[PDB]
Amino acid sequence: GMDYQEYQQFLARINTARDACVAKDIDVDLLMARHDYFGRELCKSLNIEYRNDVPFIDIILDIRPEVDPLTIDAPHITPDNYLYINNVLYIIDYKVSVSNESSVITYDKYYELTRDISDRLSIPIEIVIIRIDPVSRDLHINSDRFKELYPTIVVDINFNQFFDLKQLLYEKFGDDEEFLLKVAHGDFTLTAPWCKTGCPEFWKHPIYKEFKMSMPVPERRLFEESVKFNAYESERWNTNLVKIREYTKKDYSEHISKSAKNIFLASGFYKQPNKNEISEGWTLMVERVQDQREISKSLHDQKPSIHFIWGAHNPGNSNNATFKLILLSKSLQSIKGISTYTEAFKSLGKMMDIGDKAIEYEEFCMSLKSKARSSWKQIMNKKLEPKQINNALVLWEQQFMINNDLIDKSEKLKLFKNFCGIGKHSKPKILDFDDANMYLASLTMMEQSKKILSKSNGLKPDNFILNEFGSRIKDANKETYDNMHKIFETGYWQCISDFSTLMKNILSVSQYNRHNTFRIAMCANNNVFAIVFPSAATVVYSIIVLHKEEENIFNPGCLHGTFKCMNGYISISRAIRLDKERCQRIVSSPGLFLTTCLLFKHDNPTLVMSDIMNFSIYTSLSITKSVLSLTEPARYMIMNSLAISSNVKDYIAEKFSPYTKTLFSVYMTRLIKNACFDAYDQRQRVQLRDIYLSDYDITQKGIKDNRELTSIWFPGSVTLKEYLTQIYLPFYFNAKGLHEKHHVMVDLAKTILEIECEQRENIKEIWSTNCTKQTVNLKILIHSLCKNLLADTSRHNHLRNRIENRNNFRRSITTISTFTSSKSCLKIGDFRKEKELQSVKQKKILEVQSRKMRLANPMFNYEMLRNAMPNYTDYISTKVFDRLYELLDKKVLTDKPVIEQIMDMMIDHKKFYFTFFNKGQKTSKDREIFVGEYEAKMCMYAVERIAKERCKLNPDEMISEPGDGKLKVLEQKSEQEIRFLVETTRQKNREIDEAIEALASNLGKIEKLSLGKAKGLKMEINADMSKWSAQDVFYKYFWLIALDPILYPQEKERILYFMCNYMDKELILPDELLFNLLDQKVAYQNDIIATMTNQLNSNTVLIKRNWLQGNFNYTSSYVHSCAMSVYKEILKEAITLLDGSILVNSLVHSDDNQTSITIVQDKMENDKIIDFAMKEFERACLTFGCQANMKKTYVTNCIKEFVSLFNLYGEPFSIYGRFLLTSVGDCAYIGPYEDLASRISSAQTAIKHGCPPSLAWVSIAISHWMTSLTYNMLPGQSNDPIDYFPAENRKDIPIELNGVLDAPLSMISTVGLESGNLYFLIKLLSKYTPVMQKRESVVNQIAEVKNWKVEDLTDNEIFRLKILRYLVLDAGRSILTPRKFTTAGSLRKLYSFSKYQDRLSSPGGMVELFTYLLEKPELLVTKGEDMKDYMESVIFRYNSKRFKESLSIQNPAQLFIEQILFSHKPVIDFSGIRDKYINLGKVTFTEAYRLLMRDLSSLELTNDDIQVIYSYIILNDPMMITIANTHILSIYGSPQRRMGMSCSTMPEFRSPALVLRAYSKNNPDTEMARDLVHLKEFVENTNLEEKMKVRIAMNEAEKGQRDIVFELKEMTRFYQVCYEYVKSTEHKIKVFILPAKSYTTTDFCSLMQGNLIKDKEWYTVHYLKQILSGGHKAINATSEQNIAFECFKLITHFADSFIDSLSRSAFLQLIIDEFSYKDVKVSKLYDIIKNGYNRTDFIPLLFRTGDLRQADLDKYDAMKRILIRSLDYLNNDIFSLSRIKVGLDEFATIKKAHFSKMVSFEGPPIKTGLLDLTELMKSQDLLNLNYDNIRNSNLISFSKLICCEGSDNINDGLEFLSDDPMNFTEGEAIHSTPIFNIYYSKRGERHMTYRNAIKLLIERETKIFEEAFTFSENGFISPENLGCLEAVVSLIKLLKTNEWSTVIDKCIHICLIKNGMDHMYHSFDVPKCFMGNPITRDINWVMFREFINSLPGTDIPPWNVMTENFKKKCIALINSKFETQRDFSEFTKLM
RNA sequence: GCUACUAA
Ligand SMILES: [Zn+2]
Repeated sequence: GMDYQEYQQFLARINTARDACVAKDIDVDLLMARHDYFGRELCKSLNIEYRNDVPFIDIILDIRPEVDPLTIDAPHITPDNYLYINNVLYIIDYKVSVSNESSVITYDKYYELTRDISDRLSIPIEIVIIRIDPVSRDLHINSDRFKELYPTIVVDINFNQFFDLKQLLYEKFGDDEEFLLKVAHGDFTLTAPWCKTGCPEFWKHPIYKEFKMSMPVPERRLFEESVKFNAYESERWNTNLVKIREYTKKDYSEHISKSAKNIFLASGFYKQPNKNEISEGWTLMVERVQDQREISKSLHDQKPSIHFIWGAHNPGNSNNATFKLILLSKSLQSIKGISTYTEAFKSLGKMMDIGDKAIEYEEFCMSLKSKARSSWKQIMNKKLEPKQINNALVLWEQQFMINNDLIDKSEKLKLFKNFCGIGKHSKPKILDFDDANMYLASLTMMEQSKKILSKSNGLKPDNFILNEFGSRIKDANKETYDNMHKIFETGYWQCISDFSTLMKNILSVSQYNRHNTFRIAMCANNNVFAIVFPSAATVVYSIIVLHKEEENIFNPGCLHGTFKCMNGYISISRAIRLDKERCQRIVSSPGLFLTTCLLFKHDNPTLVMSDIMNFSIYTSLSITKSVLSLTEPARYMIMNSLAISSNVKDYIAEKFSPYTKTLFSVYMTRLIKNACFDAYDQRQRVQLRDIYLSDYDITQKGIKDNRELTSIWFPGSVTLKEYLTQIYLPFYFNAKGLHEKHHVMVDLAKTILEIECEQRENIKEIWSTNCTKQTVNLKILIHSLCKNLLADTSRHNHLRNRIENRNNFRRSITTISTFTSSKSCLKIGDFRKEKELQSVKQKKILEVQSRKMRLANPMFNYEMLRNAMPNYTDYISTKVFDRLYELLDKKVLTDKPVIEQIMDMMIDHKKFYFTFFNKGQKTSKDREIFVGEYEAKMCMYAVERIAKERCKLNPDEMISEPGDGKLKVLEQKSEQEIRFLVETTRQKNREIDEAIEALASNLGKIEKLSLGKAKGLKMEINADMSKWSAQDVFYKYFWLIALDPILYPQEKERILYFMCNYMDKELILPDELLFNLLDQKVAYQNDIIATMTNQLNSNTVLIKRNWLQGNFNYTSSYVHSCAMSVYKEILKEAITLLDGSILVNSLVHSDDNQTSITIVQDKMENDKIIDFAMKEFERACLTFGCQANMKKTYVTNCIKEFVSLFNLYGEPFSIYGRFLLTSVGDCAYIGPYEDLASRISSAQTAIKHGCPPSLAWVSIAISHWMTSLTYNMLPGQSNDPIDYFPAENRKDIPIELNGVLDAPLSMISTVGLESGNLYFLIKLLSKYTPVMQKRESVVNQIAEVKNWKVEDLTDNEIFRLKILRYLVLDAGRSILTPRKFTTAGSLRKLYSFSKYQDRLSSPGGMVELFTYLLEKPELLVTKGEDMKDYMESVIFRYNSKRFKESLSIQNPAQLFIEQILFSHKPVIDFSGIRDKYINLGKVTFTEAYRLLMRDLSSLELTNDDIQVIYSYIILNDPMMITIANTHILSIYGSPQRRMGMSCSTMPEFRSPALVLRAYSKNNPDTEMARDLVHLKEFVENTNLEEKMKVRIAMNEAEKGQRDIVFELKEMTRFYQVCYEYVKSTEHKIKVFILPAKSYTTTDFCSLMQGNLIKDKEWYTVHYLKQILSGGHKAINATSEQNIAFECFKLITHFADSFIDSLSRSAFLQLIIDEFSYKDVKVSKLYDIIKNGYNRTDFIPLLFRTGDLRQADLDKYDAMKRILIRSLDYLNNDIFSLSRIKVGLDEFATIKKAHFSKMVSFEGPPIKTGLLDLTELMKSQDLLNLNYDNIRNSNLISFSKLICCEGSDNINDGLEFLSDDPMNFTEGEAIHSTPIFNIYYSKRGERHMTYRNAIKLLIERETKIFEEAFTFSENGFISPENLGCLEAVVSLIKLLKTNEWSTVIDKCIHICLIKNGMDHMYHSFDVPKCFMGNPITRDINWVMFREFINSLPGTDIPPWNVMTENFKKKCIALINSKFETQRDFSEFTKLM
């Protein structure tokens, strides 16, 4: 990026400097260094000459020197650069800054002065100031004339390297306040106050009394003093803040020492995990569980592991519906024996008989299905009636009627009372997992499963996934394709998939399942069936299977019993009562399952594939809560047990509680138990990779991947990365929303009331010194607040200004999202009236639904609560957008500034109320959400937001960093430590290491000195705080508001009052919880809920110290940061004692914490400091009121846990798996494209977090599978659109119609779904383009499109383009989307929806809205900027029936079934499809394909229509421009192993609602005026201004009068398509893990491309031309130049690196003339360099050719006193093209380029004795700049570099190679606790030249070739063998020159030239033996043939296989020559 | 609950 020379000198100046005024100048010099750097590279980007601080009076003299500068008055300014074209002078003053505030100042200053001579000379002078952003990198130019000149400018600039120097300078001097004084943009500017008057009540409040009670009396007054302090009044802002700092400095200075001095007190005794410590924990766990749960040893109490019973399919019987129905009927009737429900199952088969009348079932059912398939809506009013067939009364296809005559009254009861459990109505029941005869039973269940499921399907291993994605999986990694087959083949896959396909059909049936009906559900298996019994939503089902022989059935613990029938055996499973939410997951279980297996097995050959799948079905299908209780606690139980410092005992003895209800759970528990002990013995089995560090980051970082560790869930060995996956991944198998709300509300309530009681009874004291639970070290707090509050205001002065802007404090409440959102909200008051009326309605609807059930199968309160509970404070649920509307209409909210309204609300609202609703997430331990009043939301907003922008300043806080941005931060901080550790070790041990190499004589004396030295120590505290919210003093936060400098006194009074009320805040127990406790039935022994509510009197309990979970994150997080800031100071004083160095780095995120400590020792042992660090860690937490959970907290020597994002020893790594398990049931079930959109987004996310392409593609397959399974769009399904459309396969069917996503992953990762459309257009620009222009930019290939011929194209090719233009372009672009008939639902709670009723009811008032909205069309798309505007927007919104539904929650489970059932019904309205073709009702999916073709065939494809596609898609979006370029200019290079992974940021490829108001009326309300100009162009170029008006203007003559509906609906479309153009998208933080650091776009592109090709090897990427094009106005000049630079940089270095010094000019001269780099002649590139204005870059090149003149030297010398003859003399002994002396010791620079580019050279061969330097250029292996790599290289690699034309003495011929020394890589151990070797590049000695390397290679490798090709006991001598050699090398020329043969020839050649036998080799033709007659050149193939067989061969590596293949090839080939398949008639003609 | 008619 930047120059290396200036970096080194600026780094040294930071250490050299001591005083702040010296450090000041280093910051000033760094600005100019960046200033010129931007200018140097931009001048080449614009092709102009570079200049610096050139006077304006001289700039005119270049244009017109006839008038002298004295008489003509020119403005005396100092511009940077100038240009004169088109009779206009353009003045340049480039500058790099974040804001244009510094640019407009210099703009108007220049514009004013330049006008003095602008009218004097009558030549207009334009000011062109170019500014670039130093982080986001965006170009900003003010000149409009300059915009039209340069359409696109190349800006791949690097500031990343500049900020590295800034970090160093603001580290040493950043602590000193003398340096902070010098950096200022106003010193300190405090903005306008948010309030006018203070708060008197705050000083009176009893909580403020209680605050000062505990506090000491000097502190009491200080708090008074601090609040009343105004920062704007006193001379400086830090008057008070420093004053209170200096008071507490007595106790602080002492307490910092106190903690630090404990380093000597410590011992080598810390909570370390050990086999016994784990064992002890388990035993106390057993005791706990055996009390807390009812332990059972009986095998009848178990629950099903899986809720399914699979049995082998029967191919002998027919696979057809009607047949199976009767088959199961007779089968069920035929059941023989006696049980409980035997005669019940018997009659059920009897009630589904058809027999003779099989054909009547085929018709009757098809009529009913056809009746429903006609209508969009369901068939209402008409009564469904059954038809008597044999004994059964069929109601629908596979639906029957329960006939009360066919079953006994007693036998009907048995089935429903006992078996189905309809009418059945104290510890939990669990299985003893410590019983070996229970663990046995559990193991035998697995042994049983493996015995049956391992057996193959025997059916074709070809399903949609493999059929359509197999190709794209296989090419990524062939292993995974096979792995997939291995699964699909095995009964495992058929078992799950048939349960999936069966459940889909169980749900589909269960929807219309009545109370007098039992339904039958069949699957792809013709033995497996299911019976769905009447449900009293709840699905009641049994799996009924007809397995072959007895016990050829899989029972996981689900089966009721097997039964013998009259033909075979039939088994019926226990009645399962599951919920649709659970069942859904079972349907998507195969996708979950495949991923599980593939992820585990991936690239690990030691694992048993049949054992992975054996475990996987029991996970992917496990829907019980038994499993979650294992999967979650395991993650910590393993990691704790393999960490260094960690408390396992306590975690296993308290936090671990198995709920082993099922039988898999028992087996899985013991898998975990065992895995805990294996960890302890593997702690030291972890190794640390050899770190190849050579300045600016490291490649080959992180942990060593060694397969020495042991797996957890199955047998085999595993890698660390894989071990971690096996540890953490299990938890993501867990299922969401399993927690029954009835139980959650109780346990959530109980906990809050338990911890509040704790505080009420036990915790009384607030502050303390000894450090105790819920206590803060008040003196230490106040100081550490003061110190940080200073540094978080000194580093940014406008801090109060930044808060106002970024959080919209000044603007009206109606603008901020958090307030105008559709989130849940709590309303307080009295609703006893409507709450009673809303309840009794449902209590009647209860009886309504019961009355109807009494007729068919006779099986069978809010008033009470209010009457019973006296002190019941009444509340209600509402919406956040609705509350705002309510508070405005009743006028308490206004257009007053939101903060100004907040301040008043803090003092107005005095009592705060909060309610909780459960999340019920995948975790077994349930999480609560506290949601209270809207009034509260406003208060917390300010307090939290003020802390937000404060927290952002501190780099330690990470809640500030949105998205997965933390991952890179982990890395950047880990790398800083790995570097520091090395740097510091080399700085101390250098004195000792010198003596070691000196003596190494006797080695017995060396060990004495090698012991007594410095010792490295790294450690990471992977923390997790205990009860961050509940067990935390809220009183401490009062001080943060008090001490605050950027808060006014009248604000400070008001903030603290609200917080004073947030102590007397009440928790409302929601009614649903109170209803559970309403019906007593004997109360709880010790009822905590009743205790706190006084035997249930009030529904409110007061919560004090427990500030509610998530309400004060940032606030608490700043105090956390302040706490860890102390921990730093503690250790940093402790390590100065021992005399060494320490680097502590703390990452803070509310409750999740990570703190990395790196120490270089001298005195005491490493293990002492380990215990010391942990002591002060808890101390640091507890001195601030927070307590650290030592249970979950673990410490490693590498690993970093932080928010579950993991960084290893530099190498960042997340659990790629967790995101692949999302693409299964994560969608809103809207449409085929709409579903896939989010399912592929989940796959895109995996790639970010370092996922292999092979597995990435799997998710893409699964996603498609589920997507197509939802709407019956799979191959062979109903809506299968391959026959309906013209196409070969689903790759060619548009993804809008649902097909497959045919694109490269490197595109899908970037854009996705749209990629599939983009690839179909790039395919064309690689088919329908000529030989010229195709190799050039994409832009050029788009110009040729309008010169194509339409007739050339094919049916499919035409088909895409027609939809792509007439449909896709304008309409998340979908065409097919099913519409529903859903109802609005109950919207009574809403106030705002009532005001729509009143405006709809009263006549005229409706139209009045729409007529008002037409004069303000800004309020159709965006919400109002003012009260009325926002309010009336809310009412209009209700117009949409979709927005009315949006505020109601539909179950995705129910939504899923509704898209299956409504697929054969008319759902897609064609009206909205045909409208576009023209500019009936709903249409069925099948008909939608037909009716699309009837319209499509009519449309016309032109040479223009196609050119609109290539404009609107490619040429419009600068991103799509580059993506297409990257895939056309792509040149994939060297395949390499993924050694070093690094984090990389996604690059850039680039007023809202107020602008649209200035479009409605052209007058705005200055910068916003300029924004409308480009908006005018957008609407005029597309011409959508007229197109919209014409569409309305001709509709009023179509309809008749004035339709207000069309007046708006068409006007809204016009404003919504504006929104996307006007309101710009925020470039959110996206981090991709790549094989190296991506600085700029091009770098990112190359590394991204190469990461998503193969799994085993990543590839480095090249490009012919620049890929970064900006549009279709910008059509090469800037793409050419850089090629010339690359070329000559490459050549000069290749020449001075490898070619002999003596003959380097000749080489260059030969290369320049007859050669070409990247299809451009090197001469033309040289001419481009010579005609350029940066010749100073290529001084040594120009001198060597004789194209260097004095002007260049004079310029070069002026950039950073010379003569030509001086150079001519000086460089008489320096022979290099990359370097010439331009002084006494100053050499010239050529700037080295990478050597992976030399392949892009194409010229005639240059032969040098024997070597062909062209082939050395074209070589891959022999281009490394490492001596050892080339010395220890293969002869196969070198054998390409030989021609020799009969040379001699190989030693002589190698004279044309560099006899200059090469660079070797040396490595050394670092002497850390995690001991690793650093490897770096040295310069070797002298005898390490390129020649000697080649020679040593030749010698070593030829010796091995000789002994392999002896074929006798002689050698490479003895003509008896030379004859054999001649024979073997003869055939090689008379056969076929493939690739294997030629190598042998050239190797033999080499070997014979070496031995001095190259005076005959060239005169070696076929011997006399083989040649019958010498003259008559006849060949005896038979002889030759038998000669090849008669060759013995050798088995020495590496030639053993080489020779073997050669022989076979040559034999086969020879035999081929003979074998000529002649025509049968041919010979019959000749003779 | 969603639907169709009757009734206050
Ligand atoms: Zn030769």
